[PDB]
Amino acid sequence: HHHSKGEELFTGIVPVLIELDGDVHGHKFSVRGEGEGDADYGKLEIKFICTTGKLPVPWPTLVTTLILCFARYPEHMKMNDFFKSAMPEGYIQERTIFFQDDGKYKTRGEVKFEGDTLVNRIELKGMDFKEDGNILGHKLEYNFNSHNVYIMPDKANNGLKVNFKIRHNIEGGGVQLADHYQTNVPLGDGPVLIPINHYLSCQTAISKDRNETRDHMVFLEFFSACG
Repeated sequence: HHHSKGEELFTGIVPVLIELDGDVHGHKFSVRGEGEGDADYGKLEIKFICTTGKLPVPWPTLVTTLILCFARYPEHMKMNDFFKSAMPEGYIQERTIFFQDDGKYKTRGEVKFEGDTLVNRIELKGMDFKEDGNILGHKLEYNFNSHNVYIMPDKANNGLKVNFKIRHNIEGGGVQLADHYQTNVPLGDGPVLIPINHYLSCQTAISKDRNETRDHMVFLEFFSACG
């Protein structure tokens, strides 16, 4: 490794802990995720549990909120890997996600090492949602399509501006758009890699655990940097 010290933290399998605090339309909920990341493979394997009971939104609408440091950057692209460069002190990731003809998520997380573990600690607020819309009415299929994530430098803030659209299939036919606006800024003082325009290619498989009695999501994701 020769472009950032933080890259060295991602050799082999890294434990992952995700803690999400949410509040949408008067419904408070918590999600806890535990799993492993293999950045050399761009692979995540996580199981998520709603620790507060029933999730009051569809699991697919939380995927993007619930760690881009696990992307596979090919050698010729590794100079562009902001996410690993910020480690171990990590980065703030902030989004507004606009659901077309419905409400928005406002999210803010810290992604950083806590000892051996890569942690995403994140808050979500859901504003202006329709009680009978596709989100609060649970009208979205239990799946997640392939998407590209568009990364741009933000030299002014020593970080990133990121944008992409998620297409959520509606039960019975139709697509619900979720427009993602994102920023990343470092938490620490160390040097970071400010990239050129590039994108991540993201494949996701969500499933259920036969044995699990809690509201939950089994999660498999592969993502790669392309330029």
